[PDB]
Amino acid sequence: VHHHHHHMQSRNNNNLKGIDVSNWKGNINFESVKNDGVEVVYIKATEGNYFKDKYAKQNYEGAKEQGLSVGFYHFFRANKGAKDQANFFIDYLNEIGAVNYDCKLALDIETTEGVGVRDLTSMCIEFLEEVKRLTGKEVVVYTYTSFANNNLDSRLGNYPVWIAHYGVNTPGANNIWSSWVGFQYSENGSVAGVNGGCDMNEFTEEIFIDSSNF
Ligand SMILES: CC(=O)N[C@@H]1[C@@H](O)[C@H](O)[C@@H](CO)O[C@@H]1O
Ligand SMILES: CC(=O)N[C@@H]1[C@@H](O)[C@H](O)[C@@H](CO)O[C@H]1O
Repeated sequence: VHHHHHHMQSRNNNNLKGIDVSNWKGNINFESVKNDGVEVVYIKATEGNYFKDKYAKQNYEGAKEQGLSVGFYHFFRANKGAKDQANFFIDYLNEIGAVNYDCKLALDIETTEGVGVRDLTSMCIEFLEEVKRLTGKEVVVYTYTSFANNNLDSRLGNYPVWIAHYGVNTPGANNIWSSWVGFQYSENGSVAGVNGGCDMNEFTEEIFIDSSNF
């Protein structure tokens, strides 16, 4: 409970250096990524209830063999069942044998698919809770400032956020969150081992999984 106005933290060199990738990046040299000082790598696993990212397994194994902390994210499509997507997401992680990820499972919500604020937010909650039920692990929500302020409601504030807001040292005013565990500050980074623009992030220690229901 707030007793005064809270605000998003600014970047800090002591936070975890991270990146996030998907099939869009193709083959990645994680030894190079590691040598660049990167500490965390989020990997796209699934999208909707039908798409599997072909590079999820090689990215997971490639990053882990270099000692990088890893997490997975799911690109949400609100026109598909929430629990259905949660199961599709986790089923794929098990299919590729990714059973030692270090970071919270991420819900990438950035499109409405025509769904209203209350309903879209409820779908997100159902997804998050189903993922928690299935894995016994914790979750995090990825979205961008304007989306949080106009397309979702405060109930999602009960979950930590990995917020996207490029070109700034501090994420903008947010009606749902006043603190972040993740901050995607650039989509054009030059990272060794990664071809083309790379998503750049800062993560706090709270991005790590540190509990289980089992
Ligand atoms: C967590 C993250 O940055 N996901 C991005 C998503 O925002 C973007 O829309 C998509 C297509 O460019 O690529 C990645 O999935
Ligand atoms: C490199 C690695 O193995 N990842 C660990 C992660 O599992 C753990 O949750 C975190 C706690 O601070 O420390 C990281 O180094």
